[PDB]
Amino acid sequence: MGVEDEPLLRENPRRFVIFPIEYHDIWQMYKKAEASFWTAEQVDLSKDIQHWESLKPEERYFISHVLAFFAASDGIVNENLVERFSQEVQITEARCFYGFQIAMENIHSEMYSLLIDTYIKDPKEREFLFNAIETMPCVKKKADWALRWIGDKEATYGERVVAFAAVEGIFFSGSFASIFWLKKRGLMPGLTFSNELISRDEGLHCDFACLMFKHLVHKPSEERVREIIINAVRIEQEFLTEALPVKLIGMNCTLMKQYIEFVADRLMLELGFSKVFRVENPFDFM
Amino acid sequence: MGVEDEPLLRENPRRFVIFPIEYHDIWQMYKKAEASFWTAEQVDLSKDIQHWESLKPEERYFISHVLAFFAASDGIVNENLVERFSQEVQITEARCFYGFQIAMENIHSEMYSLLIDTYIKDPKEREFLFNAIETMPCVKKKADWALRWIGDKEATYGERVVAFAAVEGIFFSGSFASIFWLKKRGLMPGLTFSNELISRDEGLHCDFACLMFKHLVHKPSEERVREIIINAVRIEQEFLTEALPVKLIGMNCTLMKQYIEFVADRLMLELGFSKVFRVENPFDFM
Ligand SMILES: [Fe+3]
Ligand SMILES: [Fe+3]
Ligand SMILES: [Mg+2]
Ligand SMILES: [Mg+2]
Repeated sequence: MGVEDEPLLRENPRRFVIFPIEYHDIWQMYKKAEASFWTAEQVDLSKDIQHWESLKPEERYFISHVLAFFAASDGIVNENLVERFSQEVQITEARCFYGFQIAMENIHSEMYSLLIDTYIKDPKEREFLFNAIETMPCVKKKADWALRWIGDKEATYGERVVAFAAVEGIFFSGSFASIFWLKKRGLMPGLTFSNELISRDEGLHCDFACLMFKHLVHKPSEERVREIIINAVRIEQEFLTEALPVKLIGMNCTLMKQYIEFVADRLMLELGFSKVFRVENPFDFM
Repeated sequence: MGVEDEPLLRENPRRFVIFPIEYHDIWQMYKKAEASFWTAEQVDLSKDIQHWESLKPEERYFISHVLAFFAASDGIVNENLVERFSQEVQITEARCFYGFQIAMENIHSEMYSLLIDTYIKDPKEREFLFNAIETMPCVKKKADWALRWIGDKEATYGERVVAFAAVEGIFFSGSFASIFWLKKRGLMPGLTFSNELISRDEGLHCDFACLMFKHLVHKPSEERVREIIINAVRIEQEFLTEALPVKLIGMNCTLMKQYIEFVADRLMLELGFSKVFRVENPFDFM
């Protein structure tokens, strides 16, 4: 207590023995992840350049910045997995999932950097984008938020898994929606296809967070989860309307705000709680 | 002094930023690991049972004990990567390699456990084999040796990388050769095919170890490495001639002893050192 009372977190002397499977729900999530393995090299980028050059300058600006934000945020997610989640969780089934998630984050990061390298030849612009955590004010709020949760020496796994579900599910939702908006406009097949793989993968990662949360005996209160989630929505809404505005690609900022709230509601429910915002999904393409 | 002198181990604020790649040799090994991804589901075991039943009882004893040894050892390798190597190495390229190695070790353990479950239906025998670390004296020597290197608070990364190259390269070499002997004999295509995949991967994991060792500034002495490698050799030789004799599957115990020495020599050369034993490879099928 609290930890020796937690089956996910307590001493498992069989942690590195794989069989037999005890947690079938957790294990099938791992098999799902494993069965959808893909590499950056599988994405065909050979038709993207022509589409990229035809875009308006501010569209290229928005897209390059979303790419830089994704590439940077993956490393933070990865950091948390490597230093915290994969270490503290003791059941084999989740250890397998988290090990495969780490591998997939590296692939996601590579994919985003390949996209950057393909669209942007200027080495100074590349470096600017690769070092977005330092060079880009817009990503700072999100990046710092996620990083606080890694160094938080007091917050429970229950709270931290919620926080990273908000990272992978809320902090990414506006940017995913943006790339899907571009698909509606028939632009950049490489970008839009890779976007389908990564958002699927990220959805699975949030699904897994909720599954872990469910197996906790001592969950944080609804009030506590509410304040993490709302806080995250606010940061995301600001990111998308002020810091890096979605009108740069022709999107309605007001509907985007509503969508972030739809997303957070779906996550709240998946976590076994009640909706916070009670709004519908404005986007038919999501 | 002590470690801010080591490019592989010193502070890297770009640790979780993927691009640009700067250690191209290290990165190419990761791309090689990634390109050879496979899963247990790809290996067809349906044509092995008839061969399995045709064997002498001491052959089934041998194989199931080899399988149990491999499953147990994988989790120790895995533990080391999760708790030590993937944490302490700071270059992005190696962290990507090690992260992918962890995922592959989990696929290795699953493969071995699936082989056990497929060949052995008796629930009590399965549990005896899965708990090989506690239940099987033949594996104790190897398990404790490897485990000591994880617990060793004072040995350098340079020593430990060698120690785990000995684990994946020497402790596994006799068993891999055993399965290749079964291939020569035309027995159990599922086992022998999975064995091709896994020994290849383990070979790569050893190559990677030598690559990291090479990139160290403060290497251990040739004398000190000889000591680790010679020790590993004798443990493996005892394993295969006394604890679980390869005679049980028709192999010559003296030629096997020689094979281990040849493997160790190859590793010593790969580490930038001199041969120790100067013996030829007795096995034409290796
Ligand atoms: Fe993710
Ligand atoms: Fe290995
Ligand atoms: Mg277990
Ligand atoms: Mg880096």
